[PDB]
Amino acid sequence: DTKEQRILRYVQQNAKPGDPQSVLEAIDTYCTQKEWAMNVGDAKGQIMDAVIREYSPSLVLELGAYCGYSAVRMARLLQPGARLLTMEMNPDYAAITQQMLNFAGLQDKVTILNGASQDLIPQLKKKYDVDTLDMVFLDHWKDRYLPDTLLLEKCGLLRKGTVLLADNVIVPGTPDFLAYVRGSSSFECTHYSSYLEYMKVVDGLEKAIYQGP
Ligand SMILES: Cc1ncnc2c1ncn2[C@@H]1O[C@H](/C=C/CNC(=O)c2cc(-c3ccc(F)cc3)cc(O)c2O)[C@@H](O)[C@H]1O
Ligand SMILES: [Cl-]
Ligand SMILES: [Cl-]
Ligand SMILES: [Cl-]
Ligand SMILES: [Cl-]
Ligand SMILES: [Mg+2]
Repeated sequence: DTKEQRILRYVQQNAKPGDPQSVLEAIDTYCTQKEWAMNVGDAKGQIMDAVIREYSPSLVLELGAYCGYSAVRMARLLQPGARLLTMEMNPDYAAITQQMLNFAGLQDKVTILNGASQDLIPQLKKKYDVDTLDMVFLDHWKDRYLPDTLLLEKCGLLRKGTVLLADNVIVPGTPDFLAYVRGSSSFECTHYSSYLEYMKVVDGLEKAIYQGP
């Protein structure tokens, strides 16, 4: 089997069903002790939690679910009735994420869309009845951060106050996105220095709050 299947199996055998905190702990233990994986991790995860708690977003979009770690992290802090949509183009990973969410008992709060973000984002308004997004977590291919930001704005999915939170702005890095949001009068940006998941390597998150056109 694959690393991702091993992680799902480990969660299933080392966490309590319906207990998201135990699911996160199990994944963090697996990835620290057994096999590294590109989950946001606990160091950056704590920053994410602090952000989610500040803004209490009613609708969050996540680009790049992977195994569902960040989806569990975010969805567990959502208020009753609040929703997370997560896009994942790799069907194998989309299946892992759905199963991870089911195990955590968060399946009613999250929808996992199996496709490419550039194909699905234009469908959000008409097919998924989205008006605007309250928050967007960017954690997919790093060269897609800027193009999907620009696509979200073209699609009318951003509103004044929409929070963009971007992983890996240092490693692997997202130089074009970072330069763009920091230079644009349409974003107010904050850098949160942290560490690469499960590693003593500097990384960080960038928060970019959309200010309108
Ligand atoms: C257009 C589109 N649409 C839908 N899903 C999409 C999508 N593009 C990608 N995806 C999905 O998102 C995930 C992939 C995320 C890419 N993340 C990283 O590559 C990543 C890498 C590291 C890393 C750091 C140091 C290293 F030495 C090696 C790797 C750390 C990270 O935290 C990363 O996130 C993966 O699940 C992929 O299918
Ligand atoms: Cl993750
Ligand atoms: Cl990438
Ligand atoms: Cl700024
Ligand atoms: Cl960590
Ligand atoms: Mg990442």
